[PDB]
Amino acid sequence: QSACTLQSETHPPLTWQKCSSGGTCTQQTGSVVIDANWRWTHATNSSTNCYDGNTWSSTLCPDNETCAKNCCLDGAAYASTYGVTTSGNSLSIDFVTQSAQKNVGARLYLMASDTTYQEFTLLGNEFSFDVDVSQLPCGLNGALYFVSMDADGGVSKYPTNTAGAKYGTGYCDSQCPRDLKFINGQANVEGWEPSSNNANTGIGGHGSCCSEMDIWQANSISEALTPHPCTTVGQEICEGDGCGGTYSDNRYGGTCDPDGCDWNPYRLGNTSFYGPGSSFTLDTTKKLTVVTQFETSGAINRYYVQNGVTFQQPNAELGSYSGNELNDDYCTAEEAEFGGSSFSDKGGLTQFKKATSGGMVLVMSLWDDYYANMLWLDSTYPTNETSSTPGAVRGSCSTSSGVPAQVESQSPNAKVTFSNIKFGPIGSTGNPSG
Amino acid sequence: QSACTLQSETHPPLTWQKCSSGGTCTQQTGSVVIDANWRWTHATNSSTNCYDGNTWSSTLCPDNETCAKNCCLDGAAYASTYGVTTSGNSLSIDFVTQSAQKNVGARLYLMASDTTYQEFTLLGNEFSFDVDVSQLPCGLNGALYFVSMDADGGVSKYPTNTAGAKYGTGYCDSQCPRDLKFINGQANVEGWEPSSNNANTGIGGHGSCCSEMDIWQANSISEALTPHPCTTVGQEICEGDGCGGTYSDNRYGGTCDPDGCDWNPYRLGNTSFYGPGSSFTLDTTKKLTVVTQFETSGAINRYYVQNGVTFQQPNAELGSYSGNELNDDYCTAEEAEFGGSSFSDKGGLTQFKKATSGGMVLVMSLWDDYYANMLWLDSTYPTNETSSTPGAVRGSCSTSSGVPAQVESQSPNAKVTFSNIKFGPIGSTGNPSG
Ligand SMILES: O[C@@H]1[C@@H](O)[C@H](O[C@@H]2CO[C@@H](O[C@@H]3CO[C@@H](O[C@@H]4CO[C@@H](O)[C@H](O)[C@H]4O)[C@H](O)[C@H]3O)[C@H](O)[C@H]2O)OC[C@H]1O
Ligand SMILES: O[C@@H]1[C@@H](O)[C@H](O[C@@H]2CO[C@@H](O[C@@H]3CO[C@@H](O[C@@H]4CO[C@@H](O)[C@H](O)[C@H]4O)[C@H](O)[C@H]3O)[C@H](O)[C@H]2O)OC[C@H]1O
Ligand SMILES: O=C[C@H](O)[C@@H](O)[C@@H](CO)O[C@@H]1OC[C@@H](O)[C@H](O)[C@H]1O
Ligand SMILES: O=C[C@H](O)[C@@H](O)[C@@H](CO)O[C@@H]1OC[C@@H](O)[C@H](O)[C@H]1O
Ligand SMILES: *[C@@H]1O[C@H](CO)[C@@H](O)[C@H](O)[C@H]1NC(C)=O
Ligand SMILES: *[C@@H]1O[C@H](CO)[C@@H](O)[C@H](O)[C@H]1NC(C)=O
Ligand SMILES: [Co+2]
Repeated sequence: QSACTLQSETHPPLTWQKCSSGGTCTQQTGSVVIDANWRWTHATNSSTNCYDGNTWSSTLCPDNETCAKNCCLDGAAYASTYGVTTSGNSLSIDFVTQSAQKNVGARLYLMASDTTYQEFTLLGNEFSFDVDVSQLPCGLNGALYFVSMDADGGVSKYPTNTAGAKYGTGYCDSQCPRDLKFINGQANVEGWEPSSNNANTGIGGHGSCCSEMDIWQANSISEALTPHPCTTVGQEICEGDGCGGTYSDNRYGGTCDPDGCDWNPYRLGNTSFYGPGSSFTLDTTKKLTVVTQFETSGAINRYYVQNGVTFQQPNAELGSYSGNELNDDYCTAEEAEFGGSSFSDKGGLTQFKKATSGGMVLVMSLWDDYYANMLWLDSTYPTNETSSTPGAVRGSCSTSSGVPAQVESQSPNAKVTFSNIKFGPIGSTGNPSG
Repeated sequence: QSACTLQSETHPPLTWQKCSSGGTCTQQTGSVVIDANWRWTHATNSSTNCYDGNTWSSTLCPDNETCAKNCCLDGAAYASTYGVTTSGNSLSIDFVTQSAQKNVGARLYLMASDTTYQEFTLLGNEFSFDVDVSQLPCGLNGALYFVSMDADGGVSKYPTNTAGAKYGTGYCDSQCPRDLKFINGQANVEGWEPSSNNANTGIGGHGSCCSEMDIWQANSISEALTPHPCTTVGQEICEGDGCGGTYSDNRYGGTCDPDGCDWNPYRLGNTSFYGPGSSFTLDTTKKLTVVTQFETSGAINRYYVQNGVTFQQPNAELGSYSGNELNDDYCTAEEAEFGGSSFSDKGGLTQFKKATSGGMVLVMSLWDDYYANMLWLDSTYPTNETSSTPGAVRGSCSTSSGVPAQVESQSPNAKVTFSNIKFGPIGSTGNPSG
């Protein structure tokens, strides 16, 4: 797609700290951009929609190539349309925003310039942020994560994409998502099937795969840390059910691991660690700091800070594994005890290290789940299982929770706030901000 | 040996903090005891010495058994004889103390009661302490380390030792030291050879081996972190040159690894990290905090704090290894690049994990080196090598430094102060003291 300018595009600024082994941190100035899927897509020459509700214009978009030629992405009114605001080092995303139309959530990328994404090399480094999850009930996910996207959003590879990172193009993740409207500078109208339960979305014939580091998928009830390897590290198109992932009839046929090696303290047995109020180690009614360390071995370490008190990731015992580090032994024990082979089939932490050794783009999002109602994060899943099935229970939310239309109606003012991002060598991010 | 009471034995008190995963720390009250080798050893029935200068009474001690029957260890005047003092959570050790006689340094163990050593299970935990090394020049070593000693100092196994932990019996380490005067409830007079350069010491026919975790061997110039595995984890007697270690003609014949997998940031190439004054990352003219984390994988992580600024162990590149974690890959790369097979021959970090999974006793000492002048810690070693030999240079001290008689004459008021010991689960020791 190209870019149009019937609505101006001004990325909300966001600062963050880059820290050094020598003990100082210095402020960096970036901004955030909303993903292309949230945007108005219209004809280059008029205000006629190329995509409307959950279907495409059959005349503007008779095939993927003609559609991309005929159509552009336009600018975003971040606060009034999307409920996205920033102030200094803080970003807030509202759940439901009512303007001329209803908008649900947002997916945002950190920019290095008006036209390029910021790339972070995670290996050997740590990433710290503060989060307020107090306004996130069952069924919602405020997510902070990394994906192996191109810095230009795909422009250099696919010259029919001239919109680029400035318009939030080029997304990929470990689900090989097929709900994207443009992939590789072409539309995704071929094979499009409108969602049966979502007025605004559908599933197309192609998907967009890449490595995904889920630092944070969470609400006030549950939180998870999950690496997802793929056999191709960076962004790559896939076709139909060969994509695998959430959007395909077959979840596992493809190049990415859509399950990951997840660490959810509640799932692992510590049901007292994270939740609302003072009965929990970390009280989710209050802001908390989350620090994630990517050691050169490929293992991942985690600690939290709240009210100046530090907590390592809680210890877990699973099969022969005992510890608090997300390493080969954990991931192997997890597959053995909870089931599955997707993570190992895709090369596990060894393959994942290829992603963290390269650049990844920072994503911050707020979403509800039209496929599984977020039950995999905060409930019992699948819902017929009980607590006697190892790993079935992931949080205390009812298996009836998270119906999108219900949570959108009952909790439209839900929100997440991410702030005080700091990044640098392991051991450096707790030093004074600059 | 038995215990006598011509001089009273009052262990200087020392407090330390035990911290919990839940974020609180509580004060523990212990004390310190001086190692038996520093004590007066005399006949049970009189004040006649069993050991004097560097030789034994040939009448009281004609063989190891008769000697142990005839002889006792007596009490220690900690400050006036040994220059050992405590105050709250702080312990100081002076280098040379002049009383009726000259004393050099001390080796001390943390006690749980008047009659038992405190045992620490390191695996899954971290150990934090503060240290002032400002008064330690080239050739000296203020050491804080752990060894796999019995809690009773050997009494239960060797009933002819009735003195016990109260009199600092039962030492062992990864050198299988043969300078000990009593081992396994018998003297070490059989095969005794007085040191050619030390008026107070010698080498006997038996030695005392066990696993050794050198958290801290250091002065104002250099510091090293070193695990030493043994094929028998706990205390075990050895015979003659079969002992191996520093005290034997053959260094490597035995059950322990006397070299270890050492991590010295200077040796690894960062000559700016640790030293006196503001040209160094850590300024050794000032107190610093040293934190050492024993992850369940068997790897060891390290960070430092000075003036509220945190520094991870600096990154090192050695062969194919890159990182700041002391792990299997580091130790293997170290042997490949610097030479040697002792660490791996004895089972490496896997074998070492058997020590940290069990109890170990905390040792704090101050010493000069009558065998190699501490050159292995702070100089170029061996001394014919140059900086073109990988790993030869370990600090900036001259290869002429550390002659014991010289440093004892020039720097008798050298001292080390260890303080604010805190111990608990990984991630817990930076929380408020109780
Ligand atoms: O001037 C008017 C334009 O502003 C208006 O633009 C519309 C803005 O909203 C667009 O709908 C978005 C589409 O994305 C939805 O989010 C989905 C959530 O799940 C994700 O998996 C999925 O990928 C996302 O697509 C979002 O909730 C919703 O608001 C709409 O399509 C635009 O047309 O158009 C009319 C102009 O007059
Ligand atoms: O009442 C008098 C007693 O106090 C006096 O006791 C003497 C106290 O000093 C003893 O000499 C010690 C022996 O250990 C030396 O340290 C060595 C350092 O290197 C280590 O490897 C080695 O293992 C240690 O042994 C220490 O510097 C030195 O002071 C002496 O043997 C006692 O006799 O005895 C006379 C009474 O009248
Ligand atoms: O691991 C989770 C999964 O691979 C990703 O698809 C997930 C990460 O949070 O991404 C969200 O997918 C749904 C979409 O609505 C939202 O914008 C994404 O952040
Ligand atoms: O790793 C070093 C070696 O294995 C140990 O012998 C060393 C640890 O610092 O121990 C010292 O050995 C010499 C003695 O004079 C001193 O008391 C010990 O702490
Ligand atoms: C030494 O280590 C410190 C702390 O990691 C680092 O800041 C410094 O750049 C390093 N210097 C060299 C020369 O490697
Ligand atoms: C949960 O984790 C916290 C922090 O490590 C710990 O203090 C607490 O004892 C754990 N509780 C349970 C039930 O495992
Ligand atoms: Co590790």
